[PDB]
Amino acid sequence: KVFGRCELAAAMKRHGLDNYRGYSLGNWVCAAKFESNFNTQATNRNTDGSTDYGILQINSRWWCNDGRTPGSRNLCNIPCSALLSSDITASVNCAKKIVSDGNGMNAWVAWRNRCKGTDVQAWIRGCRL
Ligand SMILES: [Cl-]
Ligand SMILES: [Cl-]
Ligand code: NA
Repeated sequence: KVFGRCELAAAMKRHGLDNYRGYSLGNWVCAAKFESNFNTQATNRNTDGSTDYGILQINSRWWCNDGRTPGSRNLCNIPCSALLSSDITASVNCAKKIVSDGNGMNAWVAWRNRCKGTDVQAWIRGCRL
């Protein structure tokens, strides 16, 4: 599923990401834009052989199982394919564990490089929330 901007904002808010660990909703929308272009089916292979999955490009080295990332963990206790669902529940629940792990949203490379420190409120401007 390719979400619209305000449609994703609403879904993330319902699932409890607005201000989760102090990260306002626009941070999460911005991260999703630059990680996946709002496409739940996005996948991207990394040099190390791990893969990033879904709307927030959650990586198989630590967070999910894809059966093809040797030595990896599955800290969210989910198949990586669950992160590709049109329902963002699994991705949100896993993102909550990631962002709680010490480094906050810096875990998301595109967030750090493209969202952090910017006017992220722009991402939710005009949305009915
Ligand atoms: Cl594996
Ligand atoms: Cl933080
Ligand atoms: Na894994």
